[PDB]
Parts: sequence; C-alpha cells; structure tokens
Amino acid sequence: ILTIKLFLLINQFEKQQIKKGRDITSARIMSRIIKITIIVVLVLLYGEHFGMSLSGLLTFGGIGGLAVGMAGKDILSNFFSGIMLYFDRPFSIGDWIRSPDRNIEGTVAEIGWRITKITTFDNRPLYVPNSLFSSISVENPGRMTNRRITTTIGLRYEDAAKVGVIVEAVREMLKNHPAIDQRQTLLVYFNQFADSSLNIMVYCFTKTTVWAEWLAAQQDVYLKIIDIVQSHGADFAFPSQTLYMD
Amino acid sequence: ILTIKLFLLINQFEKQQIKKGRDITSARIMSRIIKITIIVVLVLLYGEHFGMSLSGLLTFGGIGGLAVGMAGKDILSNFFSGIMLYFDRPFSIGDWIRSPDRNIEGTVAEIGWRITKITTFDNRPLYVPNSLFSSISVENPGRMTNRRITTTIGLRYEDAAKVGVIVEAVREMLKNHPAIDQRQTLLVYFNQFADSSLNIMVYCFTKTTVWAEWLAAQQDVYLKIIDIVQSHGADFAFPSQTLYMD
Ligand SMILES: CCCCCCCCCCCC
Ligand SMILES: CCCCCCCCCCCC
Ligand SMILES: CCCCCCCCCCCC
Ligand SMILES: CCCCCCCCCCCC
Ligand SMILES: CCCCCCCCCCCC
Ligand SMILES: CCCCCCCCCCCC
Ligand SMILES: CCCCCCCCCCCC
Ligand SMILES: CCCCCCCCCCCC
Ligand SMILES: CCCCCCCCCCCC
Ligand SMILES: CCCCCCCCCCCC
Ligand SMILES: CCCCCCCCCCCC
Ligand SMILES: CCCCCCCCCCCC
Ligand SMILES: CCCCCCCCCCCC
Ligand SMILES: CCCCCCCCCCCC
Repeated sequence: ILTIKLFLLINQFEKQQIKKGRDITSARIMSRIIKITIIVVLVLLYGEHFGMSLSGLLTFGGIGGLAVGMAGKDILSNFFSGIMLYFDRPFSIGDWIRSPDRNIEGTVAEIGWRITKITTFDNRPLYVPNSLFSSISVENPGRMTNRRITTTIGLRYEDAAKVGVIVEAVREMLKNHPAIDQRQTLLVYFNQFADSSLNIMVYCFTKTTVWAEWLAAQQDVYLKIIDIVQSHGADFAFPSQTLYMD
Repeated sequence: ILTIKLFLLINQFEKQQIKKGRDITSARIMSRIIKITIIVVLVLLYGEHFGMSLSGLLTFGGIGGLAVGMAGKDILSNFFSGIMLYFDRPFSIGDWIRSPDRNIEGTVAEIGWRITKITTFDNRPLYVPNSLFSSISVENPGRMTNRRITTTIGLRYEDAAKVGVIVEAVREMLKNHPAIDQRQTLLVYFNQFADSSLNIMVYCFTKTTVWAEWLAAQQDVYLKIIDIVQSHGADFAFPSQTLYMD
C-alpha cells in the first residue's frame, strides 16, 4: 500500500510537471530516478521485517550513502551558505559589492537559496554560487563615506629648485577647495625619484560620494594643478633618454 | 536460478550491444566486468545464508565499497549537478553565456545529464562537465538590457586649455544622439594624467542590444568625436619622448 501511494504521488508530480510546460522525456527520466531512489530507500528500510540479510544490507547502504554524501557536497554547501546569508549577510539589495579574490563586481539584485543574482556595470546578469561568500573577502563600495582622489605630478629634473613652492601652492589650493573634505587625510609631498621625472604625490578625499560629482571635482582639481604647475615656470616631463651618436 | 537469470540478461545485453554496431572485444570486456561485479555483489549479499565468515566479509565489502566511493566521486558529481540544472538552471537553450573563472563562452545547445553542449563563436562544439556550474560564476550576456560604449580620448599636453570646451561639446553630442539611452549612465570627464597625453573618459549605453546596430552606432560616435576634437584646434597624441643628444 505504501509503494502504491508513493507511485501515485510520483505520477501526479510528473503529470503536473508536464502540465507546467516542460519536456516529456526529461520528465519521464526524472520520474524514473525518483522511483528508483524511493525503491532503494524502502529496501534499505524494510530489509529486515521482510528481508533476511543484515550485514550485507548494512554494508551496501553504508557505502552507497557514503558515495552520495561525498558527491553532493557542493550543492549542500551552497544551500547552507544561503541559510547563513539569510541570517547574516554583509550587504543588501541594491548594494554595489566587489571582492579582491574573485570577479563578482556589480549591484545585488536577488539573494536566493542557492545563488545570488548580481547586475554588472555592463548591464548583464551574473549568478554567483552562495558558497563563495563563506571563503572570500567581500568589499562594499555601496557603503563608502568618501571618494578618494590620488594622482602624481611628474616634473622635469631641471625643475628641482621649484618643488617646494609648487608643493606649497598645491597644498594651499587643496586646503581652500570647497569640494574637499578637510577632516580626512590630505597629503602633498615630493615622494620619489623616477626614471625621467621627480614625482609629487597627491592624496585627498571629497565630501560627496556620487559618481558624477566626484568626477567633476577631480577634473576641476586636475585643471587647477596644471595651471599651478605652469604658472611657476616648471613643466611636465615626457619619458627621456640620452643618446650617444656614432 | 538467480545467477542463471542474471547471466542470461547480461548475455542478451551484450548481443544487443553488438547488434547496435560496436566493437566485439570491447563488448566482451564490458560483459566480463558486469559479470564480475554481479558475482561480487551476490557474494557480499549471500555470504551468510550460504557462506560462513561474517567479520571478514564485512571488512572486505566495506573497504571495497569505500575505495569505489572515493574513486567515483566526479561522475556522481556531474550527475547530481545535472539534476540540479534540471530543476534550477540560470540559462536556457540558445542563450549566450560566459564565465570569469573558466573558458565556457558560447551559445547553449543542449543540457544533458552529464555534460552541457555549447556552440562557440568559432562554430565548434564544446562539452562542459555539469559539475562546473556548482562552483563558478556564470554570466548571461544573452539577457543584457543595453550595450556599453567606452573609450578614451588622449589629447596632447599643449591642448590643456581646450579640455573643458572639448568635454562640453562631446557631452552635448552624446546627449543629442538618437542611438544613446538617455536613462542610463552618461559620463564625459577629464580623467587622468598619462605618460604622453591627457585622457578623457567616455561612458554611455545604446538602446539596442543587437551586435551590428551597436557596432554601427559606435562607429558613428567615434567619427563624430574625431570631428569634434579636430574642429577645436586640438589633436590626438602619439607616444612622445624627449631626447638629449650627445
Ligand atoms: C505535488 C508536489 C510534489 C512534490 C514531490 C517531491 C518529491 C521529493 C522526492 C524526495 C526523494 C528522497
Ligand atoms: C539509457 C537509459 C538507461 C540508463 C541506465 C543507467 C544505469 C546506471 C547504473 C550504474 C550503476 C553503478
Ligand atoms: C533511465 C533512468 C536511469 C536512472 C539511473 C539511476 C542510477 C543511480 C546510480 C546511483 C549510484 C550510487
Ligand atoms: C519544485 C519541486 C522540487 C522537487 C525536488 C526533487 C529532488 C529529487 C532528488 C533526487 C535525488 C536522486
Ligand atoms: C529503463 C532503465 C533500465 C536500466 C535501469 C538501471 C538501474 C540501476 C540501479 C542501480 C542502483 C544502485
Ligand atoms: C543534495 C541537497 C539538496 C538540497 C536542496 C534544497 C532546496 C531548498 C529550496 C528552498 C526554496 C525553493
Ligand atoms: C547550517 C548553517 C546554519 C547557519 C546559522 C547561522 C546563524 C547566525 C546567527 C546570527 C545572529 C545575528
Ligand atoms: C536490455 C537492457 C539491458 C540493460 C542492462 C543494465 C545493466 C546494469 C548493471 C548494473 C550493475 C550494478
Ligand atoms: C588481460 C585481461 C585480464 C585483466 C585482469 C585484470 C585484473 C585486475 C585485478 C586487480 C585487483 C586489485
Ligand atoms: C578481462 C576483464 C577484467 C575486469 C577486471 C575488473 C577488476 C575490478 C577491480 C576493482 C577493485 C576494487
Ligand atoms: C545504455 C545502457 C547503460 C548501461 C550502464 C551499465 C553500467 C555498468 C557499471 C559497472 C561498474 C563496475
Ligand atoms: C580473463 C580475465 C582473468 C583475470 C580476472 C581477474 C579478476 C579479479 C577480480 C578482483 C575482484 C576484487
Ligand atoms: C557511478 C555513478 C554512475 C551514475 C550514472 C547515471 C546515468 C544516468 C543517465 C540518465 C539518462 C540516460
Ligand atoms: C541530489 C541533488 C538534488 C538537487 C535538488 C535541487 C532542488 C531545487 C529546487 C528549486 C525549486 C525552484
């Protein structure tokens, strides 16, 4: 009676799946697989009150279950990581995230039970297995507090006598700029010797976190830097070489 | 009687396989393998009602099954991932897919139980084991909503006084173009200092998602950009060097 009821349930499931609008042969194969595994489970369970062997059945069931357990590790890992994300996740729907270990950069769209759906900046869907979030570091640029501006000013080696005044002028301009966060790091210093130029580092932050406003402020700062450099008699350096003719 | 029936079934299977048009010796070897494993299973199962040892049989069967379970992990993994794809797959037949972790780029042709068949853009078949889709991120360019246009304009360092007007003109042209999606990101800004040029970024989207129309729109935009740049008295920059002669 139990077998008949289970077979009726499987047949009803197959009929509903076909009604849902899917392939015939695939549905039949799935039904056959479910029937086979149901029979195996019943035999492993009812192999004593009806069957005779004990040690053989125990060993066969044990080895089968051991193989099944080893084979299905990844799907179960995805499911468990989905549960963990449901209880504790370091992001929300609509958050821009990325990682230094894998390529998952984009905006979160859906958090499912097996995979997480992410919309890339190319406007494409990306499906990430949930088990990744248990082993990689996740960064959340969607929750930043400031945008950083960094650049390098490369002056010619003949302009070594103007580095101090140029650095002072650039620092003053950055200190008096209305778009720069004065409570963050602000560094302008002659930093290193390069192959063809003397490099000056620039390091600051903007109050805004919006893409377009940050880009506009950066462009304004760069143009002001160009004006400052050219007003003191210095100039930017191309790659340079010394040639001995023969 | 059970052994005789099983051997008859195996012989019938071998005869049918030969009738299907395959090698003789291979069929005989497969039949021998199936016979050997059937005998082993029967001995492990019927080793008490006929046999005598219990602990030895249990240990032998356990170690054999443990080795078999470890060895057959990958095939079972492929089968289980095929089942999971049957129930939940992030693509359909005819979808263009790719991945940042492996090389699987192409169009989906068949989704089998062990492998998935993909037609590459080289017009070649590619067979991907199903277990890959449980551990790698899958991207679906076949479901995009827009095509992105990105490029860089590199002006000479002597054209620093025209960057603002050139950026304004390019932004206006992009805003008035009939092929550009005005509801998406649209950025044109002086972006960075390069070794030989001042770089301007361009970032926009097209309404269409068709390959040929996107390429045509991109070509039109590039030609318009060239005209805009050359009309303001600026020019594109070749790689540059400063040479000191001796
Ligand atoms: C009408 C809903 C039918 C749902 C069928 C679920 C089948 C689960 C099989 C589990 C085998 C261990
Ligand atoms: C062609 C449809 C029937 C395929 C049956 C496959 C059975 C595989 C059994 C493997 C036992 C280790
Ligand atoms: C035609 C359907 C064939 C289904 C075969 C299922 C075989 C499962 C083998 C599991 C080994 C542990
Ligand atoms: C929406 C219905 C989900 C049904 C899941 C069935 C799982 C069958 C597992 C078979 C393992 C051999
Ligand atoms: C129509 C399908 C014929 C082949 C079925 C093979 C079933 C093998 C089950 C093995 C369980 C361990
Ligand atoms: C082998 C383990 C399979 C586990 C499948 C769990 C599916 C849960 C889905 C819940 C929402 C549909
Ligand atoms: C099987 C995996 C279960 C994971 C459970 C995680 C529970 C986290 C609780 C955090 C509370 C703030
Ligand atoms: C006429 C169809 C014959 C199918 C033979 C299947 C053999 C399965 C062997 C399983 C050994 C555990
Ligand atoms: C040449 C045809 C017969 C080959 C027999 C190989 C048997 C290998 C047994 C290994 C036991 C560990
Ligand atoms: C000529 C056919 C030889 C077949 C040999 C099968 C040996 C199986 C060894 C399995 C060890 C666990
Ligand atoms: C289409 C017929 C499929 C038959 C599959 C037989 C599998 C034999 C497994 C032997 C393991 C030692
Ligand atoms: C014609 C084949 C002769 C060799 C057969 C060797 C069988 C070894 C079986 C080992 C089972 C563990
Ligand atoms: C060692 C495990 C082998 C499992 C083989 C399953 C084959 C299923 C095929 C169903 C469609 C032909
Ligand atoms: C042995 C692997 C079984 C995998 C079953 C996955 C079930 C997913 C259900 C999703 C419903 C939308």
